[PDB]
Amino acid sequence: GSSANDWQCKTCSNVNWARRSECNMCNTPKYAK
Ligand SMILES: [Zn+2]
Repeated sequence: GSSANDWQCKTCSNVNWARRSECNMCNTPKYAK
């Protein structure tokens, strides 16, 4: 989650898919900030 491809949730700190739109655990949008 430091490369512009695979991202990491800001809530659970778990990396979803290498291009997911949102978290499946927290339902956090990719980058809602
Ligand atoms: Zn999450």
